[PDB]
Amino acid sequence: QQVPILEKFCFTPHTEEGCLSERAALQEELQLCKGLVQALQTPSQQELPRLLSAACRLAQVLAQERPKLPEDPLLSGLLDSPALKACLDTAVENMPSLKMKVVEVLAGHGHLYSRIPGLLSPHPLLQLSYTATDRHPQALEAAQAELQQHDVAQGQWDPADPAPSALGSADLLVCNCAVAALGDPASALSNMVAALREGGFLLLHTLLRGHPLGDIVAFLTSQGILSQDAWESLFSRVSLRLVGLKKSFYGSTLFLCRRPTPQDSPIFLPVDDTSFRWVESLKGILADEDSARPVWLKAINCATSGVVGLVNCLRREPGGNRLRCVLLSNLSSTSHVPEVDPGSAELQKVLQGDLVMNVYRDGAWGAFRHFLLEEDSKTFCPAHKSYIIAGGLGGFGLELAQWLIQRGVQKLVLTSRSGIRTGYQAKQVRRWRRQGVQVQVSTSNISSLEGARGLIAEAAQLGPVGGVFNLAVVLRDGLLENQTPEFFQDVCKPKYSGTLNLDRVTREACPELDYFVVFSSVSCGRGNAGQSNYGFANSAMERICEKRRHEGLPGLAVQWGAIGDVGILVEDTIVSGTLPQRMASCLEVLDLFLNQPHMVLSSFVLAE
Ligand SMILES: NC(=O)C1=CN([C@@H]2O[C@H](COP(=O)(O)OP(=O)(O)OC[C@H]3O[C@@H](n4cnc5c(N)ncnc54)[C@H](OP(=O)(O)O)[C@@H]3O)[C@@H](O)[C@H]2O)C=CC1
Ligand SMILES: O=C(c1ccc(-c2nc3ccccc3o2)cc1)N1CCN(C(=O)C2(O)CC2)CC1
Repeated sequence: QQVPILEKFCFTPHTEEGCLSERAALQEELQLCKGLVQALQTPSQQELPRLLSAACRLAQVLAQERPKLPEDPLLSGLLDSPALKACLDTAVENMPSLKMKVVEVLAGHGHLYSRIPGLLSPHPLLQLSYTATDRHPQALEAAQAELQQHDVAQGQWDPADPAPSALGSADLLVCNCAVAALGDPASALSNMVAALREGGFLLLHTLLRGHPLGDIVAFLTSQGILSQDAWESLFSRVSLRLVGLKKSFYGSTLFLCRRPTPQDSPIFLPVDDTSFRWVESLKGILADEDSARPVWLKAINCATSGVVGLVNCLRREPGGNRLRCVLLSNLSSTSHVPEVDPGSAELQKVLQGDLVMNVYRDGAWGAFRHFLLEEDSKTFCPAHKSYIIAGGLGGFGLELAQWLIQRGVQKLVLTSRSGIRTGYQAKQVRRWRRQGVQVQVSTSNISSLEGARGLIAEAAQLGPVGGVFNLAVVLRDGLLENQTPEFFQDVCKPKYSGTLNLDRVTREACPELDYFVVFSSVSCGRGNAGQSNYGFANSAMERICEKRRHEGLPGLAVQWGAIGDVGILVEDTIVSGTLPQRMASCLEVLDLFLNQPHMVLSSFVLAE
């Protein structure tokens, strides 16, 4: 009995402020801590309140309680929040392989070993080597159980010194210096940079002077607590580029920085051409194995480009290391579209960061990130409305049909270019009809506007159209070297065209539509070698659903991992470290997912 990992997939600005606003417990604790300091000058059992309360009666006291202080909910707020995961997933996404070597500085008071390995462990392919270091062996003695549980190696490193050889060519260095003292920050950071490979990341958690929490801790302990400007000056000083910034409402901060790489001349390739002629171009560019020139796919003219899913798949193929993209994707027609031509300022910023994923949406640069879903109550359907499944005679289609009938659907149109071709398809339609369900098998093809209009018309004869579900798929798997514009056309027709055509027809003629649902893939969400065209097609549908939801229309894309029992995959097999999700699991997840306000959801099952 298997437990899927359920996530939302959300546009995430590189820069976020006001983080942890909604968290009333931190809002309350801060107000209390502000009073207790206001009292010294003139959540209450938590460490920083308890320490401030002990200071009101009266150096010795805090020295005892310093090892307990990092786990104060304000001090640890950003760490136990989606901001940490966003920063980590950004590093992983920018690795040349699925091996990340991580080194924690001053782990003793840092405690990032108790979060980072666990945040990354649910990833099926990622090979993590995490080393918790500190200046004294005594520093990490209390945590020895947690280090073993999380498979964390141990090291001795005072960041005042050069790093031990062992810890060199690190991919990511992490340091929670909320409580731990770097000493001379410029020296510390300088040594931390040298320990990184070129293009390696630094993730620093700290408190900002000029913000309530830093000023409170600053006042209490009287090098130390720096302003944002000082930190950002220090990053430039040691030649780091700030590529991500997460600020809590009380001035706790995650800085995501990157050591620059000597950049060869970039190749720009527009991937907006609806004929996919750019496929042949890209093939010739990546065919040159000699070339280490980075390849920048530009989607600037089409908000529904699937470039992101494309990139995820091509990064898994030979020469994939080289690939980056720019996507302009405003949900609002009122939003400014920035100029990103070679000379421009907006592009130079993107190039300096050199991130794989550069998505511009309604004023901010960011990327789509995955976040653990919250809830993890059975749905029911209006019995008078018609329900359309494109690809309805498929593996997942026949199960989705049954599942809709169990929830009160009496009016189904199942679309298929070739109609009933198996005895199972024949048996199921015949049984449902016997059961008094109106089941139309239609060859009307959503790939064209005509077919889509025909299909809605057919549905509308049964009852007003309540739901459309795009489960249509054509596969043309192969590495890019064996792809053609025609193969891309074939894979995109049922999904991109199909979803565009349904979008437009349901807008024009389905005012009673409750459900617009497309079945995307982990192949798009995470990437799969040999499926770049499928990556793109699924990614486009997701961009359509986001747009629809922004205008208040129904829109949900579901990124399924492998499906068991029925479907393409089936026609016990661990797949890229995942189990095919059993159909009973898929269907109870879909109940959860259908009554959810998020635009793109993900479900996959991890192999143990
Ligand atoms: N199975 C899996 O492991 C996974 C599936 N998914 C997604 O889930 C969905 C269901 O896949 P699954 O049931 O496995 O696949 P199947 O191949 O079993 O069924 C898909 C059906 O789509 C039909 N189809 C293709 N193009 C069109 C079109 N233009 N109009 C109407 N019908 C069309 C095909 O029939 P015909 O040839 O007669 O047109 C086929 O029967 C797909 O969107 C897929 O991408 C995602 C992740 C994993
Ligand atoms: O080979 C995989 C595969 C690839 C990668 C992963 C995976 N990578 C991850 C990274 C991080 C987190 C979770 C992750 O999961 C899981 C499975 N398939 C089969 C095909 N497939 C399809 O859709 C079809 O082509 C049949 C239609 C999708 C699944």
